[PDB]
Amino acid sequence: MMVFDDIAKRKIRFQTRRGLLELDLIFGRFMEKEFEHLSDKELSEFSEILEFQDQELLALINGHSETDKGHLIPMLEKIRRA
Repeated sequence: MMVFDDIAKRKIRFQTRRGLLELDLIFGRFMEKEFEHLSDKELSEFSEILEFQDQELLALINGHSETDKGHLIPMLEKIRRA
């Protein structure tokens, strides 16, 4: 229901990081670039995309996995961007 607090902050990260170095690097700037602009509301979506694993995420961008949510369609564009 559109939530976000000091927790979401650590959450965003606590969620990221996995068995993907490159993916671990991306987040570094990706977030600092996105998460920085990503407003509380937006941060809500990030969790939706982040929810996915590192592999899936990467593959996703590559066009491997799929997304059963149109709320990420946009987030992917922006996110995938950074």
